Amino acid sequence: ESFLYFAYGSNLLTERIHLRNPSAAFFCVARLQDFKLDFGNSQGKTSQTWHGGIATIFQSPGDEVWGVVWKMNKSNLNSLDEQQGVKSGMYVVIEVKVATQEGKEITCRSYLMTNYESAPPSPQYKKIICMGAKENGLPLEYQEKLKAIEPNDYTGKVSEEIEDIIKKG
Amino acid sequence: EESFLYFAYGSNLLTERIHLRNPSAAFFCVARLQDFKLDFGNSQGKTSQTWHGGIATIFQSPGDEVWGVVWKMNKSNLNSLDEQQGVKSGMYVVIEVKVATQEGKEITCRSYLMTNYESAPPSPQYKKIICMGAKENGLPLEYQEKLKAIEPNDYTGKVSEEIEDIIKK
Repeated sequence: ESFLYFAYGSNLLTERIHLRNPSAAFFCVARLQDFKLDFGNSQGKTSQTWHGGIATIFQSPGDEVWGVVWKMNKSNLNSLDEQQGVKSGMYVVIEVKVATQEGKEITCRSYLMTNYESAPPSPQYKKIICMGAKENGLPLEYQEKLKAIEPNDYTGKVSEEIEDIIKKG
Repeated sequence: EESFLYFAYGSNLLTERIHLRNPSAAFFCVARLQDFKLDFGNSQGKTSQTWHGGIATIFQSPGDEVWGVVWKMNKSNLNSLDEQQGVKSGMYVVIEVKVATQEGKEITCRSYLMTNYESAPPSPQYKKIICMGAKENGLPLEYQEKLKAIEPNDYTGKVSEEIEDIIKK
């Protein structure tokens, strides 16, 4: 009655994933081998939540992506899908096999964009991602990679609830 | 359950082709994937040495559609099907899609698409197999016309004996 979800974008942060998925439970940190992290505008349209490119992954031998595996109730499958804009063509549901630090392979649900234009993330979206990576102890090398991502020059605001999270951090 | 449903849109449209490696696959129904578009390419920049041209993929595109065949397979078959699609070498990723039957019933299916490829026309042999499968398994006649309208590359070399025999009739 449960499934595992591999998050690599803003759902790295516990407080963020809990906004719409309060019952999500931390499972483990894991590595997705032979994928590269990118940021982009799905269907060439900028996210009005985040005001910059949002996270995606594509297959790239030799690259890697680190994330958090969350344990969720299967009753929340449709809700998670809705949040990711699956019907609107923003993301497609994928299945990935990820490696734990104990050398175990875990099968997870995740999401990626299939039609997008690359574009840098807003400062706020980058910050939330870095906050989640730190909170859940992703490898320091990968945290440094995230910190090195060049943001766009958006100087406006995102939602109050998101801005509050950034301030508390 | 003991079984899973698999949505084919490329050479696995043809019963004799899918049965080469998946002999227990059973026809389930014809179905439409809304808001995706069919394309052909060289995944990871590599030209298929089986087909000698671009192979089939799909990507999100509002207003477009892809018709295909839903196959019922045993869950014991999952790992094999993945291996066939070169998931571990980055050729395709596993997706979940929701498709509509010709009676408007929604079905949840496993499928595959490329995440990193260069667009390239299919070989005549690969096109032929796709068109044969579409006709054999009853895809809508207007979709069959779209498949027949695909411009192939100019590959007129040798293909595998198995492919050539299928094509011969």
